[PDB]
Amino acid sequence: DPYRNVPKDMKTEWKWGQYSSDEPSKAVDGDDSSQFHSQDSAIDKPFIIDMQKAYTIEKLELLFRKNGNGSVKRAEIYSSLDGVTYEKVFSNAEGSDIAPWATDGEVKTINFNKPIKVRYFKIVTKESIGNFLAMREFRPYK
Ligand SMILES: [Ca+2]
Ligand SMILES: [Mg+2]
Repeated sequence: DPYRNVPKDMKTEWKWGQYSSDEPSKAVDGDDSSQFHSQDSAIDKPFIIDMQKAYTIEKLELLFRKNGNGSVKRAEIYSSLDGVTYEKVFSNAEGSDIAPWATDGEVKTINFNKPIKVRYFKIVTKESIGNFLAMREFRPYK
């Protein structure tokens, strides 16, 4: 299956509430239709995914809401082994050389130039429709 190398039983950490039933766990439930949707502005707030174990990750796929509140245009992504010290591994924030994402609901892929040993990912929304984060799926690949 195409997702054989996506870690199972990822856990999430979000401290600022959800909209309706769109809970943080729905960003990593393997269902492209279900989503996390923040209750309020997610700008500069960390959405953390704990893979439970360190893996050498080769790429990320992110899937956001299509054309509505929470569709992400720009974000920074950080990685950590210990959950304290994070290093930036991706940015399409203003000033970077990477274009903002279209709000088209299609998979956004980040292919790492070399695999990175990581346990935790932190996603920091920098620009999004309505300032929310609405993330249908986050998939790191071993
Ligand atoms: Ca989902
Ligand atoms: Mg690997």
